[PDB]
Amino acid sequence: SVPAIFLDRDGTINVDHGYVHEIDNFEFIDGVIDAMRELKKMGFALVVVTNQSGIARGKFTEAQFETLTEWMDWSLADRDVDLDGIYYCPHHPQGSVEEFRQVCDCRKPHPGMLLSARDYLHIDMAASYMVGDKLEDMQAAVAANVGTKVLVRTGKPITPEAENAADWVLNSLADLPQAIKKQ
Ligand SMILES: [Mg+2]
Ligand SMILES: [Zn+2]
Repeated sequence: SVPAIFLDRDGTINVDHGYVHEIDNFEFIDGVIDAMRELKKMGFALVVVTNQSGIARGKFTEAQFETLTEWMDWSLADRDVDLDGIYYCPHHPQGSVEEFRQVCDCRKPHPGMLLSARDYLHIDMAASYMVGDKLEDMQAAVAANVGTKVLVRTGKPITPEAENAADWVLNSLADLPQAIKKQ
């Protein structure tokens, strides 16, 4: 029913400084808020799908993630970017925090989060995009039938394996609207 842009968070929306969990260490990457507003204007739903194993690691709590996520959601809404959904996976099989220690269906490369978003927001997966900086993001997208897999260079220098699983490689999410328009 609606096309969406699925978005990784660290390395794609914010600079990945290391288990980011505080407002004062959350830096939006150049041009992404403007690009996101334009993607909403084009008609795309926007959905964040982020692995946050820092929670399972005990680096920060689900409460602190919630606080930072609320701050981010407000900051975007206030600049006219209303996110359609925000999904996150706090688990890790070796988690030190018992509550979050498990294999799950939501940890990318597993496509769980994308499937839930799909069912909840009625998303046309074939008309959608996944944007992220890691192999795991592109593997979750292929499992979820996302039409275009986009890798960005704003986080981790990509690996050849992440490149192989992607359809496009862009410098940044900032460049996605133009890249889509040229289609
Ligand atoms: Mg990332
Ligand atoms: Zn999970």
